[PDB]
Amino acid sequence: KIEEGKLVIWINGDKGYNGLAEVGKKFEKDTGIKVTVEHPDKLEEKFPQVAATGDGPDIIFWAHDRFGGYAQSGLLAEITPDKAFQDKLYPFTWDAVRYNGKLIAYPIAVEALSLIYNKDLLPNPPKTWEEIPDPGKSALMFNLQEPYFTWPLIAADGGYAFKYENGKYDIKDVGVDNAGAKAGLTFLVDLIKNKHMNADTDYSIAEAAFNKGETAMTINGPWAWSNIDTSKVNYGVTVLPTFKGQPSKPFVGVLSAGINAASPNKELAKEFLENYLLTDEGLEAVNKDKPLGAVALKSYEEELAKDPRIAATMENAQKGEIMPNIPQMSAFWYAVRTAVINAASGRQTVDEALKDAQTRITK
Ligand SMILES: OC[C@H]1O[C@H](O[C@H]2[C@H](O)[C@@H](O)[C@@H](O)O[C@@H]2CO)[C@H](O)[C@@H](O)[C@@H]1O
Repeated sequence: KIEEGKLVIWINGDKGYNGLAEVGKKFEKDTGIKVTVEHPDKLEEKFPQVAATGDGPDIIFWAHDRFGGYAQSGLLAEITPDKAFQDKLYPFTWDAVRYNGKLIAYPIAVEALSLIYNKDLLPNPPKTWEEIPDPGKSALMFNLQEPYFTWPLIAADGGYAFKYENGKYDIKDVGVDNAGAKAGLTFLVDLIKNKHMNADTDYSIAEAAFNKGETAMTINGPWAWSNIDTSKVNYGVTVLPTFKGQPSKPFVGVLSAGINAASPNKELAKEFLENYLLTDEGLEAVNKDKPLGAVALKSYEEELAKDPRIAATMENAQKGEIMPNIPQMSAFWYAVRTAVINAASGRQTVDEALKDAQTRITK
């Protein structure tokens, strides 16, 4: 319903929207242009619905994987920073938001899942996945409803999204049905079957458990840290357990800011991002609300790199793989989500599930 003269930003609920709003207020003072920060439910799936008929927000925040599918539908505007601006952010972060030669977004931060453990309850964290299942429910709790959390275990011994080869992603070469993904999932289902974990554990349940001091371990991102801080739990962040000597390989996501192609405030959006958001102060404001992880801007990243928790995020990142941004990621996530959920709940076996996932992605 139009939108000229003001900015409407969409960012997920788990990130620093109040922090981003302080940035909005700084822009506002100087420019006179109102900045509105919203966090709707399932904005990543809702963007395409609204953006298609020239609606929605001016700017959108999300991990880079969804962006390539957005780019291909003609929903994003081309971002055009000069080469001097480009030199401020790490080159690999620019590579993430590069679709078909064109920059479709500004890189903000690098996110990776880590092992979060209660130091008072468990002073020394388990080095392997196989030493977790012990006698009773005594174990870890993490979101099992979102494929993003169980991925690290599945990829650990061989699973892969899309075969990466010669710069291209073999879309017809999906690897969720090999023996590495089958072992990862069988291990997870065995945890559930042997009752050390519940199949309905979601984000909120898992978070509550750890913040209330009911669980000694959990798996989460840099955005989770704020909640644990206020909860007063003595926690440490470290590397993901190994599975059969192989490190867990988490999917590396780059929080990105894309600009709607229907937005009449294209230059206002551009000015907010380069002059206000992507500065030391800009990123500091958002980081205070809920941590971002490893930031794209070198200057602020250099200060942030000595923090022990960021160090662990990075180690997990370099042992993982950057997510593909192509348009086949959307269907990839539904296939894996359905596969993990079915298998854990007893709808079908590990072999049945994964085969179906493969088949639906390779169609
Ligand atoms: O579970 C699949 C889901 O994974 C990623 O979503 C992450 C997101 O990037 C993180 O920043 C954080 O919000 O949590 C999400 C997990 O619920 C992908 O970005 C997303 O496309 C995909 O659906």
